[PDB]
Amino acid sequence: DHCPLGPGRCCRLHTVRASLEDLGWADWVLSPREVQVTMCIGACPSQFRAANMHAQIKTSLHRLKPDTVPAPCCVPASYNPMVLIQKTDTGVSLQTYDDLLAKDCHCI
Amino acid sequence: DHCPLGPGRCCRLHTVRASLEDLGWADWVLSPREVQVTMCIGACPSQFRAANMHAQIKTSLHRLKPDTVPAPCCVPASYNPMVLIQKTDTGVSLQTYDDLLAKDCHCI
Repeated sequence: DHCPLGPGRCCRLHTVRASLEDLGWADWVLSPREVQVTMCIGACPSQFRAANMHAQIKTSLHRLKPDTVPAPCCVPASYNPMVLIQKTDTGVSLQTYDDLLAKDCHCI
Repeated sequence: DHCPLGPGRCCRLHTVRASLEDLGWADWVLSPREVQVTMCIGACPSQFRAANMHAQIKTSLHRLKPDTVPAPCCVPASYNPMVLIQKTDTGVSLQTYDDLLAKDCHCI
């Protein structure tokens, strides 16, 4: 919360519409036909949603040695599960996947 | 495991020597005066140490829309504990941090 790069431009949840083809799942997934992928995107400037102590250090070191240490990664803090209906050789399977959709975002 | 961009060029553990000044810790941290900061640096190509399903989705979608969707990012999979001696009013504290020194790295 509060982005020094202007609203929306910092690490936050986005929804990107993807078809089975996009994912490379059209051979094994039957339903759903497309997925609203929740995903963490945006910049990670100083003190923005720092995940932990490591993330603060990363911020300070990147500011100081941009050549050696990269900016912190915008990444999921937690995930939502998803139900996939998949194809088997003789029928169908119903499977829950745990770490598929991003729930929450932080920087590291 | 095997980096498709050649030995050592993918997501792995790097060590960056840093001072308390570098870290912005001169006010509150007393010892040690220098930290061998282990962190996670490098590319995350397709199939390289993908942490979960979400990481695989990011790979797929990144090659379609690299403008819009980021590649998986190199982050700590776990940490090594670090002991810091800190100033308090009144005296000092000796404390262990579990979220400070990266132990190993994966792609998320």
